Amino acid sequence: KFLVEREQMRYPVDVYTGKAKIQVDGELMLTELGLEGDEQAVHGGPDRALCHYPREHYLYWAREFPEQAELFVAPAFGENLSTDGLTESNVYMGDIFRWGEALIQVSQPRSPCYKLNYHFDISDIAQLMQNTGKVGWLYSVIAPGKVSADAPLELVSRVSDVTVQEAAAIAWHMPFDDDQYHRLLSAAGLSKSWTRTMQKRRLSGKIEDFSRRLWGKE
Repeated sequence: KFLVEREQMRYPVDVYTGKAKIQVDGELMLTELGLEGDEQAVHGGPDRALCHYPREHYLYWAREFPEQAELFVAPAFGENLSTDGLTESNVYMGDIFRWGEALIQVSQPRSPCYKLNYHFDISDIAQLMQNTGKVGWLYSVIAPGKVSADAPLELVSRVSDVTVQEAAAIAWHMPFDDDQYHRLLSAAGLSKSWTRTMQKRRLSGKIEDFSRRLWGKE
């Protein structure tokens, strides 16, 4: 039921951009493709304009790899948005947030990639993120506008009943289930690339391979 829409959920947010990303302190324009100054000019660009990573996960990583605990600080995972209070289990697919003059929508769970394995110098960090579901999520930009580190993320519409955690699990943890794929394809706001993957699974009757993405040349 959608009574969360009326609780005025507000989440203070730290903003990072780059071409390691650097913290932005003032206001900046959020365009269709991303934050002005953030790695700008593989289709589906509009669906991955912004990357979010919960600071809660750094606690977990620092405790899993104490020897390199200094590395586990925002924005080590490449995120643009850093917060507390928002995780894969309470963020739903299609969630629409008002952010200053902008409108953003959750489009998919973030997909761990092997580049991460060389960035943290942890050979299997991409596998680890995917296995724990600690991946964060991306946003599509519904309405471009000025945003800032000062304006909080405000949840305004909840329009699906599939959380990021569920989408992540449906994609990478459970065995082939057509019904589950039909369910994920029904979630509002789904990125075109996730629609494609899930639709390809229904027609092929198989789960595509994850080896190259997670391990690159290995």
